[PDB]
Amino acid sequence: PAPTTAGAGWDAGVGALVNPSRRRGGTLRLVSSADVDSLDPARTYYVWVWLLQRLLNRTLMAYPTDPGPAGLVPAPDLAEGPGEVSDGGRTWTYRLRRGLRYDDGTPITSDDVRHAVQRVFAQDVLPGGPTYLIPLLDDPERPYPGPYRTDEPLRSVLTPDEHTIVFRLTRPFSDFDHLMAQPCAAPVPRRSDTGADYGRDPRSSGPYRVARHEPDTLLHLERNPHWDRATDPIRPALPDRVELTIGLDVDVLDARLIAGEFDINLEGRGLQHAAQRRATADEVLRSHTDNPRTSFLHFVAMQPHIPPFDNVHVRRAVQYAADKILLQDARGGPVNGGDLTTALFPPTLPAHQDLDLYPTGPDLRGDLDAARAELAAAGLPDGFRAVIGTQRGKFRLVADAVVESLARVGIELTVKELDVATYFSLGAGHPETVREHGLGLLVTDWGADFPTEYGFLAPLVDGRQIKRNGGNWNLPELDDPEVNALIDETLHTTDPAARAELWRAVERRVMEHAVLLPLVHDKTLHFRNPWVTNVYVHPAFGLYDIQAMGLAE
Repeated sequence: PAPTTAGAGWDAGVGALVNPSRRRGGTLRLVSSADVDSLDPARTYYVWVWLLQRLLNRTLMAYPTDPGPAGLVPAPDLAEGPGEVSDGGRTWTYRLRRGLRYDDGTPITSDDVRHAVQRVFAQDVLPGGPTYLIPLLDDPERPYPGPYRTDEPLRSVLTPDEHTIVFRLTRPFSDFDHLMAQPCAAPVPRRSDTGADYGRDPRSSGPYRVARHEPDTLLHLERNPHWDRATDPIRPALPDRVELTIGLDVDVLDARLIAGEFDINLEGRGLQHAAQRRATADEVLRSHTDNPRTSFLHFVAMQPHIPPFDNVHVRRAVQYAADKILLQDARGGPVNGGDLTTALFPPTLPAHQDLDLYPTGPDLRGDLDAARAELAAAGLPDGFRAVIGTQRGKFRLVADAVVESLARVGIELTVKELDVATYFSLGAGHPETVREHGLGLLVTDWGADFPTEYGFLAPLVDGRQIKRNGGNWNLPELDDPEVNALIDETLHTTDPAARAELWRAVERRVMEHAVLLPLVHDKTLHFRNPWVTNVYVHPAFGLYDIQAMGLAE
């Protein structure tokens, strides 16, 4: 077992590969506290299921098997090369590898990739996954109702032959290769598409296929006999079998993982408190632990639609009066509370910059003089009363720290807790709920659906991205024409350097608005058993790249 033999070392799997091997064979024993949300590649919105999909389904482009920065750049998978860009970022062409096959022996064609993309449009039948493709491909003058309501193909997607696909976008989109790397764009052959029931028997284009799924119990994967190693530049497919055990209590999971009963935690939410203190204190256990950034941001949003947060000076007062140390401690500090940040972008993104418009004093505990001056500017020199929205648990601890911070300048907050399960769909993520409860501040965390500045920041601040019916991530409902225009400019800017500078201007303007108070960039503790080969934190996921792993002889 792990506690008896020292491993590769603390953080050895962060930016580097642990225990490299090409040895095939064995059963990779994975564990999760939760069942998959879906086995339909189009209907999953769990990061760890996207990660699992790297074993089950290939895509035109895929994140490469690389612990370094190149891991963030989609690489050719089913396509022979990266997306060919024409029409100023509006037209994307891919050329498919020939003779590739699904697990049933049938051919993979460009029609199947179009079909997969078309499926996303059938939100009445296949809800649950990302929908970035819809506005990029839909004609507002001639809406596409999905592939079940019409057999006429999407007019923005051409398949001139069985090995060519052309996407004609409604607007320039610099990040299209990223969209083609998502499981909702993995080919689905229409012949096998059972619609709402697809997850019960999905086709596989990857090295593994579903052998058995028992809800809340297990998921077993076996080799796909028709997957061709010589045609796949991404996947080493080392284990003969992958067995996921599902439904364990989180502390039960950690204990059994550390004991060696499971190889790796697939769900990847990190070690819980008890195992955190155990692993970080023991020299042998430390050697089996990685402490990566997850690329998630923990922040507080302020809503101009809820007075007095319409006033920029109220919002700046809150930023200045934030006790960043106390807030980090609420998040797991002093030693496990992520990485303090005064801006939004994670350091993985090119546009990451030094930006601290509202410094909190020499000890980072708040500039109360500056906060009081801002309150005076708002016509509220003695403070005011407001409500902060949050979840039960860790979010509540953060909310309490906001209450404590702001009370120092006469901002008297009470806390409104919202249901955990629907927090993003019907809680903080629903504009009507925010108004109903008068939630001037909201505690949340956020991770991009793809590792780019657009993926990270646009859902948070782009006026066109306000979701009025729920699932909203632009909590302040910022709709600044200048921010929107800058975002549009990045999307057609070919030069990565010029694009980064534009994104820096976006972030600066957002911070000028003071609608988002950055707290920390989240970190996590992953435990790796020493007999697992090729363990590394994938930079696009903040989780180990399960598909790369094998077992030692």
